[PDB]
Amino acid sequence: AIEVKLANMEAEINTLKSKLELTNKLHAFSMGKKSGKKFFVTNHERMPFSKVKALCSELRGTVAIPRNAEENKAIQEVAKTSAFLGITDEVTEGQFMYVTGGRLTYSNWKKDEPNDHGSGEDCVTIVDNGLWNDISCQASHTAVCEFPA
Amino acid sequence: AIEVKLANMEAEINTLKSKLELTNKLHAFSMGKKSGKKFFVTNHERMPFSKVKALCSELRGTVAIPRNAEENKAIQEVAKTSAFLGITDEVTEGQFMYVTGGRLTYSNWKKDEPNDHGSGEDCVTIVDNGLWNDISCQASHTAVCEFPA
Amino acid sequence: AIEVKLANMEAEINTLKSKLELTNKLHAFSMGKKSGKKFFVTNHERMPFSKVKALCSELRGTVAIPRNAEENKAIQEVAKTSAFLGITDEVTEGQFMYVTGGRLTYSNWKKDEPNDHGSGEDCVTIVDNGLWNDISCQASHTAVCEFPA
Ligand SMILES: CO[C@H]1O[C@H](CO)[C@@H](O)[C@H](O)[C@@H]1O
Ligand SMILES: CO[C@H]1O[C@H](CO)[C@@H](O)[C@H](O)[C@@H]1O
Ligand SMILES: CO[C@H]1O[C@H](CO)[C@@H](O)[C@H](O)[C@@H]1O
Ligand SMILES: [Ca+2]
Ligand SMILES: [Ca+2]
Ligand SMILES: [Ca+2]
Ligand SMILES: [Ca+2]
Ligand SMILES: [Ca+2]
Ligand SMILES: [Ca+2]
Ligand SMILES: [Ca+2]
Ligand SMILES: [Ca+2]
Ligand SMILES: [Ca+2]
Ligand SMILES: [Ca+2]
Ligand SMILES: [Cl-]
Ligand SMILES: [Cl-]
Ligand SMILES: [Cl-]
Repeated sequence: AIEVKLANMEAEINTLKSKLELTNKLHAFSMGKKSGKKFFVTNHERMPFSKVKALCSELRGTVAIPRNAEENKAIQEVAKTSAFLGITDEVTEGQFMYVTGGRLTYSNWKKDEPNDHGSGEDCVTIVDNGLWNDISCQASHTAVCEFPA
Repeated sequence: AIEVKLANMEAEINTLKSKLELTNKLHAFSMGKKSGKKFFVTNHERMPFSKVKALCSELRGTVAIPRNAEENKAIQEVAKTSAFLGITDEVTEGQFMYVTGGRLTYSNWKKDEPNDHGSGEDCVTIVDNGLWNDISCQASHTAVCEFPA
Repeated sequence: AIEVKLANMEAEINTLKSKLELTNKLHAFSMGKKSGKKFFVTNHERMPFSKVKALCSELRGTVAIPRNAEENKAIQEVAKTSAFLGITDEVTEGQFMYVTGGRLTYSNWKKDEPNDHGSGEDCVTIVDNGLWNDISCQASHTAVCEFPA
């Protein structure tokens, strides 16, 4: 019994792992995930940057980061409104970095942005035009998470 | 060996349980669930109240119940059309109670409602503009389920 | 006690099987599955027929097949654009068969179709008004999968 039941449960476990992978694939498909493309998702809720980060972290994803013009448009279409991007200059003013680490490679700043306006702006939002504007991390904008291709 | 294999499998099971909970979270998020708010969802199918209760129960949820104006609006946006709410006055006429227990607190009745029209109306539907109208439990309306915050 | 841990493991696994089944039911419900009806899903991606077949098969479904007018309307709403159906006359020119086996019965051909136009057309797309047109399997149309009732 013992060894047999143990061997059976290993098979039951592997079977459940396969089924759950399948469920995840179907869910990504249903949410618009395109072959070989990373995918962005939103619950359409607007909140402070720190809350977006914590929320995407729970889902094992990251705050949406467009690495090129295609991903930038993709994020725009998903959000439908202003949304925080996974980019800030919180560590060194004027120097924007990805929350996943590293200096910017692609950017689509609105004219004369980023400007750290008034009391200060260390976060970034993609606006209803695809362009970027640095804004207060305390302001509430749409939460858009990103998952791997 | 045996004790080690069993321990390693108990660890795989724990990881799998966490992954499934993550799948449930991502799904709810993708379907619009707001932080600290109940999750309302519909398949857009109209059916009698008895069936809506059976369906939500099978999904381990319950028929949608608006506890306040905010939830009422959230349910309205999800339903899109007339939908049953988890409220009835089957016990004492005029005394509406939640299907999960307790007396009705918040309400958003339409002018001249509830009227227990004709042979009687002991169920409730959220209709145009989010107002409420009591209706026969045998009539078919949209099935909207709620899941905890 | 080895046997006590094994019995708990069995209970943990069964609880997980039940919870995954509920997650799948809730997802299908959230995607619009009507009671006792098969349901359709699309990621809105356009690709050649062989890829759509591969994708749906990997998700344990099949390329969508309208068996009647209701299902045809349901597929049309989901697709929003031209989409391949699980119907072809690849095996014997002129005789359309379901990819899962059997001769085509219900059909919704546009006037003057199917016509195996030019070098040939062995696949089928649901297009404008939900009518059908036979087209080259190499063309790229929206991927729509169907899952059992
Ligand atoms: C007044 O502040 C706002 O407008 C300026 C430009 O006018 C932006 O730079 C800033 O981030 C705010 O959105
Ligand atoms: C005729 O019955 C219907 O219309 C009245 C108001 O006109 C409602 O109160 C009732 O529930 C039914 O919807
Ligand atoms: C030119 O070919 C296109 O148009 C004809 C009818 O005009 C269809 O039958 C065919 O599949 C193509 O869509
Ligand atoms: Ca600063
Ligand atoms: Ca700054
Ligand atoms: Ca700015
Ligand atoms: Ca009554
Ligand atoms: Ca009544
Ligand atoms: Ca009434
Ligand atoms: Ca042929
Ligand atoms: Ca011809
Ligand atoms: Ca043909
Ligand atoms: Ca044709
Ligand atoms: Cl800031
Ligand atoms: Cl009634
Ligand atoms: Cl062909």
